[PDB]
Amino acid sequence: LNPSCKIMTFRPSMEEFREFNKYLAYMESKGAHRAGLAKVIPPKEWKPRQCYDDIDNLLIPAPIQQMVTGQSGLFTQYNIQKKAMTVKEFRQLANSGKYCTPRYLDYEDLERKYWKNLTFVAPIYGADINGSIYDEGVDEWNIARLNTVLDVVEEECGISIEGVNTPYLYFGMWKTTFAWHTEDMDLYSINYLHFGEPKSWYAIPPEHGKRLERLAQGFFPSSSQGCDAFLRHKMTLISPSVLKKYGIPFDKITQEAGEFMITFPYGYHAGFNHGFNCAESTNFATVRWIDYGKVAKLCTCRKDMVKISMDIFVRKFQPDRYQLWKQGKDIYTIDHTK
Ligand SMILES: CCc1c(C)nc2c(C#N)c[nH]n2c1=O
Ligand SMILES: [Cl-]
Ligand SMILES: [Cl-]
Ligand SMILES: [Cl-]
Ligand SMILES: [Cl-]
Ligand code: NI
Ligand SMILES: [Zn+2]
Repeated sequence: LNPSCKIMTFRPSMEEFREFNKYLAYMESKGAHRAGLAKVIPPKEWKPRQCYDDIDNLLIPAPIQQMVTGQSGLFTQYNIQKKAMTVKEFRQLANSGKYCTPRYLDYEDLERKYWKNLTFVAPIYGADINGSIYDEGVDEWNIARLNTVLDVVEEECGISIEGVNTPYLYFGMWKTTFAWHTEDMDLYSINYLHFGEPKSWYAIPPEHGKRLERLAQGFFPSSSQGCDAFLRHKMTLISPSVLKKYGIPFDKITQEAGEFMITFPYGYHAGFNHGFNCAESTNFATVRWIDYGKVAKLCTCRKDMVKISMDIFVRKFQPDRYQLWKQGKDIYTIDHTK
């Protein structure tokens, strides 16, 4: 039941690893979702790509320079768009003295340096690049074709998933940040770190996610006035020192190359890259997600934010609740421990 809500790490055998959907069910049966985030280390024999050398030639169309402002563990970011550059050029930039990882003793030391140096040199990243870099034919844990409930309603029912169930690439360098957020529509996500330096993650248990929202609303009241769901803008940073000071439960873990991270519905997460790296990610859903999607607090202020109609999911997977839901009478409190 994982009542401590701590981030679990799973080490499946190849036999266990072959079927992603069965293994995810197993992870939740052990309470992994209560932490908001879990790590899966594949068996050492498994490789999604035999050789990454040709990824050097991949063009990053719109590299982003991350501009962070603030102090005392509380920051907002904005983005400056740079001219396109290849992965090779990006790697050379990341490894240059201006941008490279500092010397550090251990991951805790590096974390301290991250939070102390956020407002000096602005790092650069590539994100939301369409595509997968798995080899063709890889049938296990293939982020481009996970066969979850999102794919069912798209293929069988003709429902638009708004591109959320397709793969994206992220190229990181030292100090590049992903700000606090849940996924679009409070979906799951899966993240594979193909190569390079690690990625550190913070996660808040879903059963405490409202506490993070209230804390952020108190510290960013202008942001909050402008959008009920302003954390979805992915521009808000809050250090673990601030979380500790206000008693918000959280956990932290570092993802190494070759490891998966799964985020769970309404699992707030944030983090940073240690150095040059490449990750691939997508969103997905299970039936347990549907009650989260029905209640997800959506971005008020900008018109093109991702919105998936929940009607098909209730109709097909919650038939006994469908008419009550459309009546506006399907009122409930989610039990995150279930
Ligand atoms: C800094 C690039 C980047 C972004 C924007 N988002 C994430 C992410 C999530 N969620 C996990 N890594 N990651 C990134 O590296
Ligand atoms: Cl240094
Ligand atoms: Cl630094
Ligand atoms: Cl929010
Ligand atoms: Cl994603
Ligand atoms: Ni995310
Ligand atoms: Zn908004």
